[PDB]
Parts: sequence; structure tokens; C-alpha cells
Amino acid sequence: SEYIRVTEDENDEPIEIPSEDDGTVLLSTVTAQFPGACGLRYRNPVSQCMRGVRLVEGILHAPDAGWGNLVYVVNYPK
Repeated sequence: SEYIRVTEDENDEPIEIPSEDDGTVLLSTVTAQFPGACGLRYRNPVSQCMRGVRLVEGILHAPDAGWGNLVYVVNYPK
């Protein structure tokens, strides 16, 4: 039951969005601040490549380590 930081552009200051009590994040929780959003990715700090977040059935799941304080960048389609 944390907040994760989410942004639509890595330079922009992110906003915190609430997780579920189980540590997941609903896609709907994201799309209420980022309408259109279809997913998330984040900059892996060890490789500096982008890394996708798992989404199954409208539910986002944390990286194995947890969400931490990383900045999650929203994906949009097309």
C-alpha cells in the first residue's frame, strides 16, 4: 500500500499514484491521471535501458525488487 511515481516524460516531475493493498497498481489508477495510458516502463538503473512493467488484466505488477522510488513512464498506444 505505497505510492509509485509516474510521469509521461522522464524530464517532467512525476506524480505519485496509489497502489492497491496488495502492492499492485491498477491501470485505471494510472489512466485517471493519464488518460489513454496503456502501460508503464522505467529506466533500469543498472543498464540505463528501458524496462517494461507487467500488466495482466488491467493490473500492473511491481518489478521483483518492488516499485521503490523509481520513476515509471507511462506508455501510450499507436
